[PDB]
Amino acid sequence: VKKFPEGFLWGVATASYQIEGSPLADGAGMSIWHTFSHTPGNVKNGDTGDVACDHYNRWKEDIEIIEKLGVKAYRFSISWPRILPEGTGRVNQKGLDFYNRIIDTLLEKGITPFVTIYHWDLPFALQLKGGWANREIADWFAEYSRVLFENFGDRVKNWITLNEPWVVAIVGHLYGVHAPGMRDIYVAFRAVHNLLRAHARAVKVFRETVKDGKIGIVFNNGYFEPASEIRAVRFMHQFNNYPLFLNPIYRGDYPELVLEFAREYLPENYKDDMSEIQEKIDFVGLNYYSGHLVKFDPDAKVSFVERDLPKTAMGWEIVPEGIYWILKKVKEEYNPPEVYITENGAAFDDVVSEDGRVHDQNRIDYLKAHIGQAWKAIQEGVPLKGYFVWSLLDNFEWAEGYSKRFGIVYVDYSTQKRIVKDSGYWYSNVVKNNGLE
Ligand SMILES: OC[C@@H]1[C@@H](O)[C@H](O)[C@@H](O)c2nnnn21
Repeated sequence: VKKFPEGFLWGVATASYQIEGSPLADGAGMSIWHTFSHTPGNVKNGDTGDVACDHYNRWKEDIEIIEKLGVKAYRFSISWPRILPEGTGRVNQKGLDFYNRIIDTLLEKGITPFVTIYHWDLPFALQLKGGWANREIADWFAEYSRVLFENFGDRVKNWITLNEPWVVAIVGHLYGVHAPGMRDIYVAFRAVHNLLRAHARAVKVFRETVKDGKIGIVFNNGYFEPASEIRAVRFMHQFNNYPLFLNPIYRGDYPELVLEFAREYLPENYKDDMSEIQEKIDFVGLNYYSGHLVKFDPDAKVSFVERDLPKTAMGWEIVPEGIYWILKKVKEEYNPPEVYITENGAAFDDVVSEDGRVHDQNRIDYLKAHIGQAWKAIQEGVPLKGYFVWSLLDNFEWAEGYSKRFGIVYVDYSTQKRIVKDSGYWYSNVVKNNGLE
């Protein structure tokens, strides 16, 4: 058997734009994901978050599912433009009311809320003012965070400033694959820097407003292996993984190989901001899904090498040992006081069998192998306090639309019916047992 520590927090995770629908209901302003997905060509099949899982209406049923599964924590995000429709200034009470009901319901049911302040649905109004490219976003984000803290901090005691700032910056502003859909490397590195500044101002406000809670930040991470006999791997870790942000937070500068590649793209006097960026955080959240084989390639000087390994429906190679590696590595590099795995999961081509069930043994195998590796890191002294499955529900998978199903609960979009998958049942047992067997 593999038993986890007493009080270990087993959770599931979602994000507002991916599940809620009703993006313009009750006075909400448009987000950049609304306008991006409504632009032809940006999302597969022309899919948008207009309806999604209809969680905006079905939230109580969904939380009742979390409760019934015995899951102990729910990580969800708040839509900024539901709360401040123009990004700054006016606060929308109906937007606050929506999350107030979710929070109170979770608490009544003994489920711990983990709130992600920003999971990519920037107010459109702020994008018109340059969004993450504008230094003033540190102020806008601080003001938004303060509203959340003032309204919810009496009840929510666990906060995440940003989901995956690497993705927000690079995928949104260099690759142009995510909102706001830009391709400018100078803008992308300014977004990196402002994401750190905004995160730090929000932590600063947190210390002044919620003297009894904890706050951290969440990073995407992959397990990069060299295609042979190495520095391309060092570069990928430093750039794509937690070091891009934790080196500033803990050490007051970007990682060495990031500075090699990208110095010319950062603001000239970026070091001036580093003392403020070191604002103390309470925990680090690591997301982890996939591994990659990496070679130097003269034509970021880096390319991936395809491996004959099992893959998910995303085409992502399944490499469970990567979750152990990333957990050991974060301890070794920055020794954060607490770590959470804030996302782990997989997309597979789920179908409802004639028996009414969704037999996703593939997802069970995936989760089991990763949970086992996380257990290993704990035995070796990593202060892992919780693990969150992405996702509770099949949902809007960004530029892939509804074509990729990550839920432990199946959503039939024609009816909005939820069907707990075999993986959901399996996970509920893991949680009940506080581990594997
Ligand atoms: O792509 C699947 C999921 C997304 O749905 C989440 O929104 C995002 O936080 C993430 N990071 N890595 N994998 N994911």
